[PDB]
Order: sequence, then structure tokens, then C-alpha cells
Amino acid sequence: SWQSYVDDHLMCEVEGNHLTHAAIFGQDGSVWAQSSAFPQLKPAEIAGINKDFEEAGHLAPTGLFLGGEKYMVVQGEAGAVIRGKKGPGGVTIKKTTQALVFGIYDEPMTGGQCNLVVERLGDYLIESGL
Repeated sequence: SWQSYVDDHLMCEVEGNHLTHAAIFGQDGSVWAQSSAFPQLKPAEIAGINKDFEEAGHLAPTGLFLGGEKYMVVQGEAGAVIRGKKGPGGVTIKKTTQALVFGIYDEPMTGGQCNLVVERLGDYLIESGL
């Protein structure tokens, strides 16, 4: 179940903290499963997401946009991870073979605890073909 992947493995608490929002998108833009309040993502936002996984740095100018709200781009894993920052929160976008794993965190959480749950689940999905 894609929903339990969101709830039990992207929204799991680590030291009392959990991601604000989490979602698993198919690379075709379609939501596979998301947290209740995950923002809706404009189709251009997912294109800019996808082209940045091709050759990084496409999103670094202009920044990374998700649901209209902008995140300033920060260092990632080229072709595997996109990371962004907005004040005391940010986002991790881990690309699997078929999907896009999203984690959005706020001020109690760290970028580190975000990359933990996001890139974890992602790396596991790649190993099972997803």
C-alpha cells in the first residue's frame, strides 16, 4: 500500500518530530499517495523537478517551486536527490526508478531528519524496482 509507505515510513516520528507533509508521486506527475495536507503541485513544478534530475542546476537559478511556494536550492545528489530550503524548513525530493519521494519539514525537524526518512524509503523503493 502506497498510503502506508507515506504514513508509516515517511511520516514516522524520530525523537518526537515528523515531516509536515510527505507524498509519493509517479514520475508522470500523478499522486500515488500523499499526506492529508500535502500541497498540490503545478505541472510545471514537476517538469522543473524532473529536468533537474537529468542535469542538476536547472532549478538552482529561479529556485525550486512547489505549490507556488518557493524553496531556495541547496546541495544534493545529482540525479538522485533534490534538496531545498525556505527559512527554518525545507524539502527533500528523492527520485526512484519510477517515482518521486517528497518530504517537507518545519522548524523542529532538521534537513538531516528529512533526508533520513526520504532518501531511506527512496533507496529501498529503487531496490524493489520502484
